[PDB]
Amino acid sequence: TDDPRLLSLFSAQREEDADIVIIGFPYDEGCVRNGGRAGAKKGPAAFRFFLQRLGSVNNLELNVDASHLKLYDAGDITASTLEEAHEKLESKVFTVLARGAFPFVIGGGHDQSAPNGRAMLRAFPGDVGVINVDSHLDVRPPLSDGRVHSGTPFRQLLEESSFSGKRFVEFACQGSQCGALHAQYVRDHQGHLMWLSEVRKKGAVAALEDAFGLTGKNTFFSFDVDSLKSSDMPGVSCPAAVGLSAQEAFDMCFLAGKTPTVMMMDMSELNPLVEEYRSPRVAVYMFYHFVLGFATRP
Amino acid sequence: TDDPRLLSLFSAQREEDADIVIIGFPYDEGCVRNGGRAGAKKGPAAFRFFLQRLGSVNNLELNVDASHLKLYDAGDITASTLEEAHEKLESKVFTVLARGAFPFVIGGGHDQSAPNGRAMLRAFPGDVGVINVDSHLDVRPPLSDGRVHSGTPFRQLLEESSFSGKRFVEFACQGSQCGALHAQYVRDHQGHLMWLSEVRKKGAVAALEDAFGLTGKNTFFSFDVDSLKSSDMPGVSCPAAVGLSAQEAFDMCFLAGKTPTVMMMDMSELNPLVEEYRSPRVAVYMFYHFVLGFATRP
Amino acid sequence: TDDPRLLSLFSAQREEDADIVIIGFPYDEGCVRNGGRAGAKKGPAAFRFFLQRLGSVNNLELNVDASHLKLYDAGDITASTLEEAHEKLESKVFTVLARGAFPFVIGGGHDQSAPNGRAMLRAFPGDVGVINVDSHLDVRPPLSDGRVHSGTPFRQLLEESSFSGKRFVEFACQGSQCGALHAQYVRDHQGHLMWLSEVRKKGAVAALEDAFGLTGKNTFFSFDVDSLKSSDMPGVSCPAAVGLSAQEAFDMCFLAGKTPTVMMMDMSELNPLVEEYRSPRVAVYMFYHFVLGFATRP
Ligand SMILES: [Mn+2]
Ligand SMILES: [Mn+2]
Ligand SMILES: [Mn+2]
Ligand SMILES: [Mn+2]
Ligand SMILES: [Mn+2]
Ligand SMILES: [Mn+2]
Repeated sequence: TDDPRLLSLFSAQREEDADIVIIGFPYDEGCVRNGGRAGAKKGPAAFRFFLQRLGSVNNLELNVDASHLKLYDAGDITASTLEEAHEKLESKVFTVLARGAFPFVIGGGHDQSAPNGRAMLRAFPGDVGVINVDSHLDVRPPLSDGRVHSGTPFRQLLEESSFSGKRFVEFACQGSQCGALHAQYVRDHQGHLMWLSEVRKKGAVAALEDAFGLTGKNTFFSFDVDSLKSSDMPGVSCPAAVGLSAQEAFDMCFLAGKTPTVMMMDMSELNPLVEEYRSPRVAVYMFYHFVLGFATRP
Repeated sequence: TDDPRLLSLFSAQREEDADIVIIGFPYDEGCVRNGGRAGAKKGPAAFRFFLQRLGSVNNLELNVDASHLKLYDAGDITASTLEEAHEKLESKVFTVLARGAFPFVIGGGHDQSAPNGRAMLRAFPGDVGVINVDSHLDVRPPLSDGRVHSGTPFRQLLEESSFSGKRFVEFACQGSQCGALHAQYVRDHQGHLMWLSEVRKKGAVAALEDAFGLTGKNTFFSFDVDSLKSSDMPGVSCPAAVGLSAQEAFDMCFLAGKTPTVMMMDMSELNPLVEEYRSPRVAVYMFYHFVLGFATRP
Repeated sequence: TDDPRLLSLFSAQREEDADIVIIGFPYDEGCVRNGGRAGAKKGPAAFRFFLQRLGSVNNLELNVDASHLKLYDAGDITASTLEEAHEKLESKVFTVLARGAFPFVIGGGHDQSAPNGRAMLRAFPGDVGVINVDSHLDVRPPLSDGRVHSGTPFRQLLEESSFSGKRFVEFACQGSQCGALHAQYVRDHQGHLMWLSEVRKKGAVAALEDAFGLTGKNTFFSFDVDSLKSSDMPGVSCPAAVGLSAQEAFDMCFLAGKTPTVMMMDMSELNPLVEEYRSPRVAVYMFYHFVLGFATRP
């Protein structure tokens, strides 16, 4: 009515006409394999519910009007197996990238970041950066019989010959939850560990600016919502005791939105089975702040 | 026993003998009409439950003894319809005001602020100020067939010929939740928008002091508890992702209590159906801090 | 596997070989007597569940490796009555103390602090300090017929002829929840009240350093988890509206761990019946930070 919100930006009767394309990845098998609580497969549905409801397109507090932006919802990736789902996701994200549009993928388990990253490495050969905003490092080895999971995505991206580890940042990781062997693996690959305490000392936005300085061009902004403290964000498989505040997350997403080198974003681990109302709202508000930032891109 | 609390201040065998009169407004129809989650009609009952239990009358941390104050509970406004409830509420609040006592009204939906404001405009003709502490602006148009709701109260107060909009402050409003047309309406009426980010930058108490400077004499302190972050205050119809902390709310209520130009207060949107224990406790602690501040008035 | 955590430190096939001994006190009768919500008797079980799961032994964010430490779980104190449970607890804690090891007692209600303190007063005659980290003072009188409870433990320790009250600190107590008569009793005994607002002004670690300066040698670090804000720590009998953050608690426990004069610790009021997942995790992370600090002791 007299209060236009995100829903209103879905004007693009055709996908190729949209600045931003939302893709859903409703799988949590990766999570279960990594010993996590099931439920993240309901993330895309919960995200969509509040997507229809939240976020003033013209925000007079930040003074950003996102009216001119065109969003499109490409629906969910559908497949018979997780492994087939990954392939279709990678293929889909690539095509959006290839024609210069911005894919935003709502999961679902963090395993989605492997295919998403692969789509990046193909769209921008030898020139990709990646930041993982996560309380965890997610460079865990695969299952004994080779199966991937919510904890392996950045092991398989660091194993990519075309990817420079100097351009990988683990952001807001927590020492109480990250093993020395996994930190060692990241650092040995020249990756950067920006611990939660360091982010908090610098300020989250300032720290993220530093991170983006390291990631450089063609950055994949990968956000695991279990990097947020569970007081603000309880609805995840691995709820954090300490972590980023909702405001820090909003501010970070806004920065990512305005940063022209950020070429795609995913958001993983939203788990409506754990908490179904407050948390999906935070997730949608995070995307909302990204949208506002993106609205300021030249 | 050896630990006197708020309950003990209810010594006034007669209402006219009390410094502060609590009035309950157990209605949430306004909320439902504004598309909100039902439940706020249980606010007064939940507030009363903890009112019997909380708040040391002599607080050695703040060094304020509220022993001398007399409180009285006038019970709930009872009526057959919301619209009749409003009239009785306005009439009741006026009489408390007219004899120089302080009415505190616990709701219930924020629609109560319309009658409460009217009672103010009558008690202090042409000389009223009003602050709305709210994540939302609440200047929404009425329903298509004229019905009021939890989102219209300040549209109907700004429409009052005796009220100066230069003396209206929307405090801790959130740009992600406030439409440009509603901000426009407030500003066009010379009202003041103090966004959450501005309150946080200044500090909540300092910002509230600034607000009171603008509201001036005969201020109505209207508090929508959905201005608090839902980590602290989950039990409301529209839970906030970001917002005021419990401590900021306590500090603000204490300031309002000590500020002699603050002539009445209401508290709206408490919803025990959403969360029944933590949230009513916060509401009672907010009133408690107001009481302590009031105890320091000359 | 390739990620060793607290569980791995339980190598000591014999108790006397451990640096730190965990003792469980699964009783909440003290709580119920003090008018509290039952459930804290499940604390030790919930604490143990996450003890098996959390806390990287080598923490690269703090740069502390706790690999060298040996922990042992002595199980629960078992008895037919609360009063017999207290005696066995005191006896057990004393023996651990007497041979120079560190007892950590997970409750259970805060009444455990009476026997724990007595074990201290015996192990270090006339030379004990005590800090109570608690939103409440816990110097309440016994029941009319003499029965103790979760609110009396520090009344019975201040009544100890061998204990100097100048070396007792009530840390992070809240004026809204502490009666003037109880504050009076503490101060009259030369005890120190460090209100939450003062702790927050100074910073929690700095304030705790000050407290330890007052407690001196042979300090008993007694932590009531209801000193934490219920946004972070909801699973307690008396949830706090405001209070210490999880991070402040972690930081405080780390300091206690590294402070050589801290000779034992207890943790009380964890109530899985109120909230069963987030809160026990916080409790285990608190112990985890203590362990890390202890790992740095000369
Ligand atoms: Mn994670
Ligand atoms: Mn992850
Ligand atoms: Mn509101
Ligand atoms: Mn409102
Ligand atoms: Mn306590
Ligand atoms: Mn206690």
